[PDB]
Amino acid sequence: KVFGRCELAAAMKRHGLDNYRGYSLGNWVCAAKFESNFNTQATNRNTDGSTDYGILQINSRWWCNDGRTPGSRNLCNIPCSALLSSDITASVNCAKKIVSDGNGMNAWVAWRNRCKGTDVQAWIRGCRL
Ligand SMILES: [Br-]
Ligand SMILES: [Br-]
Ligand SMILES: [Br-]
Ligand SMILES: [Br-]
Ligand SMILES: [Br-]
Ligand SMILES: [Br-]
Ligand SMILES: [Br-]
Ligand code: NA
Repeated sequence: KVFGRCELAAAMKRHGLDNYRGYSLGNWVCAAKFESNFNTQATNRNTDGSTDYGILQINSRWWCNDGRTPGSRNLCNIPCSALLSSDITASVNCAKKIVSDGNGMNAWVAWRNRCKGTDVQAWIRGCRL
C-alpha cells in the first residue's frame, strides 16, 4: 500500500508515534517519505547481505527475521514480511524499540541526512489532526 501523506500522519498518531521519545510527528512522516516514498512494500538489500523492509526500512541485521541474514538478531521478534503489511502496527512497534536504543532517530540514515535540522512540521501542514 502506498499511503497518502496526511493518511500516514493520522495512522502514526493513532499508534502513538507522535512525540514518541521527543520526536514530533513531522519527523516520522519525513523519515517515511525518504525511506520508502510512503510504500509499505518497499525492500532494499544492503552491502552486508541484510535487507531493509517497509515504510521505515527496518533492517534484518538486528530487528527482524528473513531467513537469509546469517549472524543477525531478531530483536522485534517478527518475520520481516510482517513489516510489509498494509497495516503499519508492526512497523510502528518496531520503530519504537529502535528509537529507544541509544541513538534516537539517527538510526535512520535518511532522517539524519534529509530531515534532521529542517522544517519537518511542513510534512504535516494542512492535515486534519
Ligand atoms: Br508528499
Ligand atoms: Br537469518
Ligand atoms: Br535469496
Ligand atoms: Br535476538
Ligand atoms: Br494502519
Ligand atoms: Br534522542
Ligand atoms: Br512536527
Ligand atoms: Na535478522
